[PDB]
Amino acid sequence: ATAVVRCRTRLARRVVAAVGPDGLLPAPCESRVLESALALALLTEERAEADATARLTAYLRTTLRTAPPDPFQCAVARAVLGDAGTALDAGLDGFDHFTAGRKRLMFRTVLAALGATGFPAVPWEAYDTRPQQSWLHMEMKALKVLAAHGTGHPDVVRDEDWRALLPALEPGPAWECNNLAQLLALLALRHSPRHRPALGDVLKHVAGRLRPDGGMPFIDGMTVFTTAAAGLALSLLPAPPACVTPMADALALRRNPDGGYGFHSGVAQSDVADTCYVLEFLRRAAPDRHRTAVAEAEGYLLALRNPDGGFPTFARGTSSEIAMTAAAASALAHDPDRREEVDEAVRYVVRHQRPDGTFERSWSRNATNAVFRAVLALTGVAAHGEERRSRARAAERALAHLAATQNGDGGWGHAEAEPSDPISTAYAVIALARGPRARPGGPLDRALAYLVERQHPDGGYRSRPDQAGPRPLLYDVPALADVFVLLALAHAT
Ligand SMILES: CC(C)=CCC/C(C)=C/CC/C(C)=C(\F)COP(=O)(O)OP(=O)(O)O
Ligand SMILES: [Mg+2]
Ligand SMILES: [Mg+2]
Repeated sequence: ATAVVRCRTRLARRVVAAVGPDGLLPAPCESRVLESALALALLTEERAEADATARLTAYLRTTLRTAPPDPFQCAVARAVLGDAGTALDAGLDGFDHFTAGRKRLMFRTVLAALGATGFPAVPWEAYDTRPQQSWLHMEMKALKVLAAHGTGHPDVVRDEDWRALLPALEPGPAWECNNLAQLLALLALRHSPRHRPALGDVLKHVAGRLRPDGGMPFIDGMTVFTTAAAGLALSLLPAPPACVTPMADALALRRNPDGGYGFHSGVAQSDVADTCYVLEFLRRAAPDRHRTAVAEAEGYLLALRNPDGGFPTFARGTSSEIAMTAAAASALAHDPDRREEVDEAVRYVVRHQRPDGTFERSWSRNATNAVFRAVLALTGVAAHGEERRSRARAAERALAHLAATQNGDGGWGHAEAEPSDPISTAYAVIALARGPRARPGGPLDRALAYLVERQHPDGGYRSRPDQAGPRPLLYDVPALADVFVLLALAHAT
C-alpha cells in the first residue's frame, strides 16, 4: 500500500496494543508547573512532607531552565521559589474568549496569594459565578477566601464560602480528578481553624501524587476522552479491531446519571466534548449493544442546548461554543428526528465563522481544532439547495484558511507563524479530507507526508500538547497524540 496506509497500519497496531484488558486506553497527564508550584506553597506553609517539597522544588527549577511554560506559570513558579503584572498581560495577551474577564481575576488572585502582586481591588461579588462545571464553584470560592484573608478582611468570608470547599477535605484522589481545584481549596482552607483537623490526612495524599519527574499533574488523566477518541478512530478503519467492543463497554458503564460522560473515571461532571466522542463511537461500534446509552447521550445533549442554537461545554445558560456546537451537531445528526436541532446548530456555526475563515480557540490552543469540528458538521450533515450552498461556502473558507497558513514542511502549528506539530496537523487533515481528493503536492497530500515523516520508529507520535485548562493554560496528555493522528489518517484514507 501507500506510505500513508502503511503509516496508518503501524499506528493502529500501536493504539490497539495500548488498550488494556479493561477496555480503556490509559491517558495520564504530565506534571504541570502551576499545580506543582501550588503544591509546593501548600506543603511549605504547612511544614509537611519534606521529601515531596524537595522534589517539587527541583522539578520547578529544572522545568524553568529546560522547558519553561507560558509567562503566567513562570511567574507563579518564581513567586513560590523566591514581573507579575507583565506576565499576566503576556499570558492573557490577546486571549480572545468569553472567560477572559474571569481568568484575569483568577490569575491575578493566584499571584497575589503567592505574594507576587497586590490583590485585585474589586467588590467581593466579582468572585461570584453561576453554576457551571462543578469544580469551578470551588475554585472561585477558594480564591475569594484567599483574597479576603490576603487583604486582612477574614470576617468577609461567609459559611457558604467555606461549605463550597468541603470536597477538598475528602480522602484519596482529588474530587473530580482535578488537582488544581483541590490545591486552591486547601490553600484557602488552611486559614480556617475549624477545618484544620482534616488537613493533615489530605496533605499526605496530595504529597503522594507526585509523578516520577517530581511534579504534580493538573488532572489524574483523561482516559474516557482518550478511549472514546481512539475507539472512534479504530471504528473508522476498513476492518475495525475486535477490541472496539470492550472499549465501547468500558465507556458505556461509566456514563453519568444525566446520560453524559466526564473526561476520566470518577468524574461526575459530564461535558459535551466527551459525550460527543462517546456517542460518535458507540453509534459506529455498538449501536444495538449500547442502544440505551446512545439514547441517553442524545438526551443529555438536547437538555444542554442553548436557545441560540449553540451548545455550551458544561451547562445550559453558559455561553455556547463553536467547537462544542459543531461536535453536537455531528453527534446528533445520526437520528432524523433531531434534524431541527442539528440544522440550528450548523447555522450557529456558520453565523460565527470569522472574516478570515477561522472560528475560535477554546479547549484547544490551535485554530485547526475548531476548523475540523466545523468542517465535519458543515459537510457531514445532509443538506440541499440554499442551505447546501451556504454550508459549502463556509467549509470552503475554512479549508482555504488551512491552505493559506500551511507551513513549508506541510504541517500546521498552534498559530499561523508557529512551527508545525502532529496534533495541529492531524486536525487540519481531518478537515481537508472533506475537501477535494488529494493530488500530488496539494495541501492534503503534503500534510499526510508530514505526518508520515513524523512517525517515530516505535510507530507513535510525540507532539506539543494542544489542550488547555483552565483556558488558555496548556496541559499535556501524551496519549492523545497517537489517537488524533490515527483519527486523521482514518479519515483521510
Ligand atoms: C474534554 C474537552 C477537550 C473539553 C472539555 C474540558 C475538559 C473536560 C477538559 C479536561 C481537563 C479540565 C479539568 C479542564 F480543561 C477544565 O478546565 P477549567 O475548568 O479550569 O476551565 P475554564 O472554564 O476555567 O477555562
Ligand atoms: Mg478553572
Ligand atoms: Mg480547573
